[PDB]
Amino acid sequence: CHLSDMLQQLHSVNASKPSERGLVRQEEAEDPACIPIFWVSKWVDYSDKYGLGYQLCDNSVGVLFNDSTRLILYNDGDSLQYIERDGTESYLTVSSHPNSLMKKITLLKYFRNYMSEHLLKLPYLRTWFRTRSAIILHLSNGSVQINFFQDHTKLILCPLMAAVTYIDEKRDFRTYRLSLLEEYGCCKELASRLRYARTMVDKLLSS
Repeated sequence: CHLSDMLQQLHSVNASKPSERGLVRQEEAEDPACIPIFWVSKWVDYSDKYGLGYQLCDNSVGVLFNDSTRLILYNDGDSLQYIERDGTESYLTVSSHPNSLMKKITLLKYFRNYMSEHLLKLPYLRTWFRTRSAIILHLSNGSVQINFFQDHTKLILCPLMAAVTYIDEKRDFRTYRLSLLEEYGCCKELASRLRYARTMVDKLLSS
């Protein structure tokens, strides 16, 4: 996928100014085929010398550690992917009891347990950061997801299908083709989030 493609998809929709229209026909911009399969349903920020733990919507879990390593637990509850700092991927099982990785497995079980019990609502978490408005979550498959704190509104940007999922204040899950947003327009809310999203993708590109 790519952030560059995303930035342009957002510039292009934001340039269309989709909320400044007589008739907005947002429903007409929905495309069931862009409905994403993966997104982050849960996250825990323990970036104080542990890291960021998360759960995808298929109940897999992952954590991006502070040492820039990542450990991914598939939803079978056993299959691990471990990604070294340098990008090198190995596959193991929790049950195999790999001693070099027990501390991180334990942190992952901590995150997983915490998330099952205390939060509601394979690509891994490439980068994230926070901004007082949102957490921004960039998956390895190119998706970026911005969760807004005040609202609990969420955007799942999917650059392979030039698409966006927006989760309303009402928990409505609606998927749009960005170019269809250009044609048909959308509400001030979505438009304003896509504006924010674009600045967020600059920040992801910047690093």
